[PDB]
Amino acid sequence: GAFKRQVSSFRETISKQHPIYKPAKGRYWLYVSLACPWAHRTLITRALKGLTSVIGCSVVHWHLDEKGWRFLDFLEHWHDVAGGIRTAKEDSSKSFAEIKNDSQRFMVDATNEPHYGYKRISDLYYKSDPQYSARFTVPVLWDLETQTIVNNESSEIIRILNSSAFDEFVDDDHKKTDLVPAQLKTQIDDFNSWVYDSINNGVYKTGFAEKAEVYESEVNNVFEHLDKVEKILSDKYSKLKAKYGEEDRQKILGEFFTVGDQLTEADIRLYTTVIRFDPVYVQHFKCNFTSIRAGYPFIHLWVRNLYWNYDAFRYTTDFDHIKLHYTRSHTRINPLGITPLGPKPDIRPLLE
Amino acid sequence: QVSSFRETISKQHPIYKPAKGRYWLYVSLACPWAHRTLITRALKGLTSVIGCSVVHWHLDEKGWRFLDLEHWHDVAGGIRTASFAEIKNDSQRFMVDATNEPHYGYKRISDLYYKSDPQYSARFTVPVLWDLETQTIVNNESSEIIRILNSSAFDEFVDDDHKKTDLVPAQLKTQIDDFNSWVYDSINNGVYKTGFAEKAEVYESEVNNVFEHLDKVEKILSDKYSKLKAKYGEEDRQKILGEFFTVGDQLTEADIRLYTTVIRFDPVYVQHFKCNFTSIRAGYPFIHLWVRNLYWNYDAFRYTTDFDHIKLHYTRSHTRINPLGITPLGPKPDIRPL
Ligand SMILES: *SC[C@H](NC(=O)CC[C@H](N)C(=O)O)C(=O)NCC(=O)O
Ligand SMILES: N[C@@H](CCC(=O)N[C@@H](CS)C(=O)NCC(=O)O)C(=O)O
Repeated sequence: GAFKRQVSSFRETISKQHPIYKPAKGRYWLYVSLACPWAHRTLITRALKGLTSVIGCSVVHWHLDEKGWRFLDFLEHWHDVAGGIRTAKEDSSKSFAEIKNDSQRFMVDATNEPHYGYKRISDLYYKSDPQYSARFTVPVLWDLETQTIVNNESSEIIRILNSSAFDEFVDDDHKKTDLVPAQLKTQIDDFNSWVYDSINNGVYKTGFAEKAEVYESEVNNVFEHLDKVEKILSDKYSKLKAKYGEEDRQKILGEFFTVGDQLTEADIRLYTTVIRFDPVYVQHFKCNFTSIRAGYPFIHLWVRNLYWNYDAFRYTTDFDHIKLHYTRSHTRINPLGITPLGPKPDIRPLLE
Repeated sequence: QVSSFRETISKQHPIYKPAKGRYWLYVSLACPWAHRTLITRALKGLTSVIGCSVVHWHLDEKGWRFLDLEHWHDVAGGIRTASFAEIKNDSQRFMVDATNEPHYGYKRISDLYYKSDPQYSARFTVPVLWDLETQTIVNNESSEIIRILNSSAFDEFVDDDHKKTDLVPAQLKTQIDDFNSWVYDSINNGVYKTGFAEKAEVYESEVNNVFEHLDKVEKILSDKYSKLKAKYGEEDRQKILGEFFTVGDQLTEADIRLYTTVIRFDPVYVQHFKCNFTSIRAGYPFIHLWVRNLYWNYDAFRYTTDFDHIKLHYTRSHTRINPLGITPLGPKPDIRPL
């Protein structure tokens, strides 16, 4: 009773040399859920690379029923870092009891699908390939011209977004931002690989396990690898403390990252899990030896620095979508669909 | 539901008079209400006077169940603590998962009920204070059982130290009763009204109420710690803790009744009953100190607290909360050291 994630089927790229998918403003779209850490990676990267006006964004409802992600039945919204969803601008979730699973609050629960009016993401999948027979996942990077799915693998979408493909369409400060610098690329790929299996996906192999033996194995594995991240960050903090002195908290945080001394894709990919860990994964996926906030001081400093001090993280993080999606959609974990109010707050302030 | 058997034991009682070897206490180690009675039985020196047996932690549709002298007169009926995945719900580890029922060989606690009252139609709860002579239930309300135990009824059969222990001293009775009253509604029962709510509106109301009242207990204890620190100095933790209680400056029934909820809070109520604004260990330092002092320094608390029974009971029995019956491994540890 283990969880075996399907492999994504749409794995193409965008480039000037490409025969079909060439770069342009106003041609590609990013369809996401704000609940989904994989899709979350693509929203952070789109903001950091200055692509919000180049690639529009729409947002499915947080509630996932048996027919898959759905939309509700504007230029500021499409080019907003979170598709215009108002809760992503908030730093904490509030009451949930009055929100039903059929809630239809336009630009709060979801956006529409603004090009074809589709009600289901499955519609995009079947437009691209009428013979598709896998799961209808987010994120989707969509090409308006051919009406196909270019890529639905978040690890590749974020490399496309960071690549030179869209450089003609952004300001030179954003062009220069590089989330996968060559000097760090192999370290980034090494770190990503083990964080993928043991944390990003590890929390899902833990929470979706249907046999307790598999639950126990996977939860032990999650916390063993958080310990490894904590160790990496603790050693890094110690070196920064030596370099700049404990009193210079702002120069220290300016270099306080998982890989190297700059923000990279490694931080983005870890963040989308860690920022969900205390709000959902502890209670809902039973990943509860300890919490980030209580048990992992260096991870907790690192994630708070990213959340509070980087708009691309803060304003793509929607704690209402996060909590409601998991607790209201996973009937075999939470049969009555009651969303826990805690922990409070969703992410603590960065107190010095 | 309100408990049906509400009799007492006393030298004047027409039926139930005090004696050694006459009365029995049937408990679950998972149930906080029954846990109150075990703690009180130990504090009052009654383990040889009043035997104990222990139902299985798993609660199925036919009610609490048993497996098919050193143990009877032990603080926890002889149960010893042995991952959870290898433990199935029908596990049969003698003196680990449960005891038998030694007097009649009954497999079900409903058998005791039906013997006492063949027309019984309510729930088959623990704790049960049983009379071996008449084969009836004397009392099945934990708040009364602990007053029977603390009363003068069994004084002839205990040593002189225990006879003198008074968990409800008259000098503190209005303070104890006041604290017990709101702690019962908002904390002891508050966690169940939260965890068993079937409508989110009810869950949210009750969980806010739980933490609002934990805040009140925390203030009480914070204020008490402040005065103790000034009276003894902060380095003299031993003298301070010897007076660090919820009511007064001595150990009372108020501490006992609070403890059986607080000791279950981080191991289970946070995750399982969604009482998760914060945890005791992370969010309530004075409660946290108070509960560790009782657990680590008082044998009547420590050796009646079984974290395996606690975590397994709730996670394995409540199908509408945890449909697959997978017991979370955390938090680690069950109770932090002192
Ligand atoms: S903790 C398990 C339950 N005990 C009680 O409800 C005792 C409540 C009394 N008010 C008391 O003694 O304090 C229990 O036994 N549940 C079984 C059931 O079927 O409800
Ligand atoms: N490997 C994919 C995983 C994407 C994914 O699985 N998303 C989940 C939710 S976060 C989803 O869309 N699930 C829909 C389903 O499986 O029905 C990626 O990284 O992009």
